[PDB]
Amino acid sequence: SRLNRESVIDAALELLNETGIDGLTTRKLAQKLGIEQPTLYWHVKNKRALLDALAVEILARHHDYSLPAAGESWQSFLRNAAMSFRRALLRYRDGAKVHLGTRPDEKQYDTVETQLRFMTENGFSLRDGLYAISAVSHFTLGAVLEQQEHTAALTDRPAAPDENLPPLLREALQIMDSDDGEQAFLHGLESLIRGFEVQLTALLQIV
Amino acid sequence: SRLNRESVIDAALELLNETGIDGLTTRKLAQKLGIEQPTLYWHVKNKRALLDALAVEILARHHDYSLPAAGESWQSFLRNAAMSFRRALLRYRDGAKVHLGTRPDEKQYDTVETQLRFMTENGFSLRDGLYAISAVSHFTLGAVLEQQEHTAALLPPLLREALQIMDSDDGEQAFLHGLESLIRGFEVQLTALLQIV
Ligand SMILES: C[C@H]1c2cccc(O)c2C(=O)C2=C(O)[C@]3(O)C(=O)C(C(N)=O)=C(O)[C@@H](N(C)C)[C@@H]3[C@@H](O)[C@@H]21
Ligand SMILES: [Cl-]
Ligand SMILES: [Cl-]
Ligand SMILES: [Cl-]
Ligand SMILES: [Cl-]
Ligand SMILES: [Cl-]
Ligand SMILES: [Cl-]
Ligand SMILES: [Cl-]
Ligand SMILES: [Cl-]
Ligand SMILES: [Cl-]
Ligand SMILES: [Cl-]
Ligand SMILES: [Mg+2]
Repeated sequence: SRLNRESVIDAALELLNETGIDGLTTRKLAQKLGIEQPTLYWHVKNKRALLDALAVEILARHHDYSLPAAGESWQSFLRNAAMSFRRALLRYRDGAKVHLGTRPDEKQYDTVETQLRFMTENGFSLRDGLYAISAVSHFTLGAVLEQQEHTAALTDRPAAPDENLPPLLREALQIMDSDDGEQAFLHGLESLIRGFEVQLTALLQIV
Repeated sequence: SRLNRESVIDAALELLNETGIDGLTTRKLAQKLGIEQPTLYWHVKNKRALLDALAVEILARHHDYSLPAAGESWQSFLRNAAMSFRRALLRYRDGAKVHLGTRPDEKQYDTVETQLRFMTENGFSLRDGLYAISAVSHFTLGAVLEQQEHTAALLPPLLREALQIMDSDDGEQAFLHGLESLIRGFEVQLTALLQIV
């Protein structure tokens, strides 16, 4: 079939949902596109190049709240960006692991520049602006990776017998498995934003 | 060599530092222990069983702050536990990746129960206590994973100055700053009770 960049990325993302990141190979991608391996090689050098392109493409296509709206608060921007980032990572099987090996992308640098500009215009030092954006990224990626890797582990092993669990852990596992982590994620996200605001408003005061 | 659980884990952790998690295989572990693969199989069924055990044993060996001190505040306990957890994950190559997706083991049940109970004794519902602990875990894992990926790997104006600041250390500054933000947010939520906040 067609081997323009867009068609190859489309095929590879479909293959990722079929196999997961560990099972995704250039050999399987060639099969899916109906070509020989040295044909594919002209388009796609190796698995690493393929993953770098998927990582960038997943955010380009599906992370559509990367920029603040006109007049938006920095609180609302971090909340909206975090929810978008999390949705984008959950959209594909092992998506967060695909992201975790992104390369530098010039277009992602212009976006982070706009986000750091926005934070500093709203009163953040460059340091505190970067720390806030980083913490939101770290928290969000950590929450998604724990959801996706736990799913991936239920593919291989089981989950331990319920009847030796102490009571609060039993109830905690009931709560953490009652959704895809969304309630926990949204609650932690409010805690993180409010922490940042207490720090911003403190200026040089002991806090 | 010797294939008691402890010797196998010792060998697998040494191998992890050599290869990383993707490169860690039962075949390479058999080589390191000087045995054939079907000997290893008697002791270690597969990579998933090995990774599950390493996640547990890394914390048993190196996570020294899993329980509150006598009289400690929940704020100080979360801070101390998060710093310990991060140090434990940084001790081995791809340590965070080893942890991801695991759930508490039966050997950890008493510890993690005491952590949950401790939060409830300090005014949190089990749910809100779990939400706090989970946020700390997710933030710490994310921060370590980004530091371990930068190791594995190794501009606009504000970003350039930000990269100077980020790479003047390992990640510890950004980590500890975010951790204070998360703790303070949990406190603002706890102290609000049923007030709009
Ligand atoms: C309560 C645990 C839990 C409950 C429900 C689902 C889960 O996935 C977990 C965990 O995975 C926890 C950990 O891994 C700990 O790191 C964990 O296992 C642990 C420990 N063994 O001392 C910690 O220190 C905890 N943390 C870093 C402060 C944390 C546990 O609190 C949770
Ligand atoms: Cl073509
Ligand atoms: Cl194209
Ligand atoms: Cl689609
Ligand atoms: Cl491949
Ligand atoms: Cl707003
Ligand atoms: Cl032996
Ligand atoms: Cl032993
Ligand atoms: Cl293997
Ligand atoms: Cl204290
Ligand atoms: Cl109890
Ligand atoms: Mg865990």
